[PDB]
Amino acid sequence: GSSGSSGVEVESFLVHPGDLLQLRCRLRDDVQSINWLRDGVQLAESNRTRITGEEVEVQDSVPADSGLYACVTSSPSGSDTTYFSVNVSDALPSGPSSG
Repeated sequence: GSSGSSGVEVESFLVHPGDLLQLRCRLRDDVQSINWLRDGVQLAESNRTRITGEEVEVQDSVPADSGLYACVTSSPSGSDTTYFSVNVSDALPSGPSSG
């Protein structure tokens, strides 16, 4: 590994407990399949979470679902990978409600 800090693209994200966590996986023209991961583990869907293959959606996200998602596409020429740094927390720069 030669010197440098540029190896992969980690798409950063920010949400709160109750929002919709939507993600996207960069696919190719050769890609055949996709593998969703999270913190180094196979991702799963649920009443809230929804994996449409290359796009994930988690309704009413929470600070417990946050993490580093990684999508791996299986192609006859190799295998790409896309990371996504998510962060669910009530802490947001927007606060329309206050008194």
